[PDB]
Amino acid sequence: ATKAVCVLKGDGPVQGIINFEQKESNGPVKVWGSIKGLTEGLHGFHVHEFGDNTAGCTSAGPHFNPLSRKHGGPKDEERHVGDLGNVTADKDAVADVSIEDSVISLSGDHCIIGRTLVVHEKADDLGKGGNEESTKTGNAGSRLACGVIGIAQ
Amino acid sequence: ATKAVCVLKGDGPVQGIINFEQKESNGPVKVWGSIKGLTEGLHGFHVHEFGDNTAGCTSAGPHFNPLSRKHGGPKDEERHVGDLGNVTADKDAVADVSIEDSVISLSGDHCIIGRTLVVHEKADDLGKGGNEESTKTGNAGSRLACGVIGIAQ
Ligand SMILES: [Zn+2]
Ligand SMILES: [Zn+2]
Ligand SMILES: [Zn+2]
Repeated sequence: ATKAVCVLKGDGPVQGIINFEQKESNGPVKVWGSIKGLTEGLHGFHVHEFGDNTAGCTSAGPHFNPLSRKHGGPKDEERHVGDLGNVTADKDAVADVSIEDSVISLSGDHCIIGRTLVVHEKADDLGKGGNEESTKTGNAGSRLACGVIGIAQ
Repeated sequence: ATKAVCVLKGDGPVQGIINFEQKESNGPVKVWGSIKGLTEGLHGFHVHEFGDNTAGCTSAGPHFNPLSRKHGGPKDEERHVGDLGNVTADKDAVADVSIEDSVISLSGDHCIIGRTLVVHEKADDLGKGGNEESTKTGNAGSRLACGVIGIAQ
């Protein structure tokens, strides 16, 4: 089994730890952990292309999209590899993250190791929004916290 | 070419940006950038195995050592893949980093993407120090700053 880990940090109150586990090379990736300091509601949750934090989360670039697809939700065929949908925060400002995804990987051309995980200001509309930006970013707003996805023990 | 980047952060502030560039997978990696907030003298400079900064630089584990070798300097045949020797800080507290290395890579089994770059408290004795610790850590002492090595544009 392969494992990875990401420490989310930013300029404000948002911080988290996210774990990745892939039992088999061809298999789904379990994503789990916790994020604190979030407003109640949905927050866009994406793997962005670059593991570049030189200028904070802006340097991470666009959604990781090795197959040149449009933006969607994790359960859509038409999605970026990086499209992990939304995490949900309650009034406690905590999002408990528990995802299984078949499109990201910890090896090969879908590999997310060395790329950046970002949690966003607003909801990702999963490409179903009423504008052009829906099909590109999902209108999830600014980047609250991010980290480079690293190889774990 | 393949490129990677690492933001070093630690108490001080010890703060640096280190760039990696590899023209070809069978070629050397150029490593360059700047680190500020260091004491004058040599500081051990290593790639550690895990890109895990969960509990700070300690979570990164030992020197990256995929070939099960002993610790050495970058010029030694007998070294860990992660053994990049020392960076030198002047009285200005700045280390200007300019390294070329044939053993690290940005792809394959010696790939350092998703691992942690660490700058150390003391000099790495390059395995010539003559105690047991020399052949394992190089006696470079505590971890001042670290970051996960990410894929760059
Ligand atoms: Zn995003
Ligand atoms: Zn997307
Ligand atoms: Zn070593």
